[PDB]
Amino acid sequence: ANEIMDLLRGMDARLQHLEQKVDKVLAQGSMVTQIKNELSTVKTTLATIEGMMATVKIMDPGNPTGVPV
Amino acid sequence: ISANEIMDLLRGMDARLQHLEQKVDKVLAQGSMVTQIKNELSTVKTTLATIEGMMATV
Amino acid sequence: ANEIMDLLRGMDARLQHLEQKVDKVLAQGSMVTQIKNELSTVKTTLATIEGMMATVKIMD
Amino acid sequence: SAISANEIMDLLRGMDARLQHLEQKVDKVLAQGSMVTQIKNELSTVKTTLATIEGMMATVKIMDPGNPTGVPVDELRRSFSDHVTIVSGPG
Repeated sequence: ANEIMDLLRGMDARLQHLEQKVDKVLAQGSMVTQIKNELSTVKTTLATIEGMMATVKIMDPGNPTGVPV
Repeated sequence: ISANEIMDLLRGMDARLQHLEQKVDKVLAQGSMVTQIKNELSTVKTTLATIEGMMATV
Repeated sequence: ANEIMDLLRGMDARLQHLEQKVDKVLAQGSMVTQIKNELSTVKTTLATIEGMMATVKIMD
Repeated sequence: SAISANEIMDLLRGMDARLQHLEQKVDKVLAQGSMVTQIKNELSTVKTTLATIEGMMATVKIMDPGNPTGVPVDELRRSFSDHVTIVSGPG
């Protein structure tokens, strides 16, 4: 009779910390979002470096400049 | 009498499971975000690999 | 009563569905491993780049 | 009530097992956020060093030696004679 109710509260309790463990992982996305925001700046600085290298490469006078189309 | 309290606790169980469902769906969404960051960072890596070469010739 | 236990047969069926779905959520392990590998690679390759940058020669 | 008894048996023991797998799953995924914040720090270091190399690259010297010794043009032609299609900037 009452034993089943006892184990029932036991289940409620178990699930209650299921929430906690999950609450933690949901809160783990904080970096994921920031790292995306800052990776945007990493991307633009990378692109600038790549463009500078392309420009210096084509600045050599041995091989003349050929524009696509 | 007890069956009424049991009804309430089991209904609360259902609600708790719905909460877990939503939270873990948000976890799947975070996973979609991390996969986007995956492909984009791979593109960044490939670009950096492409530039290391000119480093010497120039 | 009986109605409640039928509601729990439905609800824990939803529970088996929940665990089935989070089985897919488990997949990001090797995923984060891969992303760690790529960025570490990025770090190593930019190491070479900064290494060759500091030099006495002037670019021609 | 015995029928209800084994019905309970099935409904409870089962969900208990499922929750056991569930707690094993979260136990396995708890390290993902930690390794993520590591990747965060290293990524910040990468951003810092990429920024400083951009800083050094903002100031570079490009020098053309020319023909100082006056060596003949005959061997001096070390250049490709054809237009080469290399994409620069946009493309």
